[PDB]
Amino acid sequence: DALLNQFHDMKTNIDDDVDDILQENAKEYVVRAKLKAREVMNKGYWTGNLSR
DNA sequence: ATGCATTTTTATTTTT
Repeated sequence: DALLNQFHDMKTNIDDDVDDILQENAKEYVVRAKLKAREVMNKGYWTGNLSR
């Protein structure tokens, strides 16, 4: 009977739920790329300035 | 990050 509260909460909060998941995946993208760089760039001149 | 092009130093061949 109080279902309007559930729809109101969905309207209000899901903006931040999407923003959080985007932020988490963005951080994970950088972490994984920083690993993958050294995973393949190993012809032996590595300073790692790319990964910095 | 990986590589190529130019400059410099060197040991050897040759001329004087």
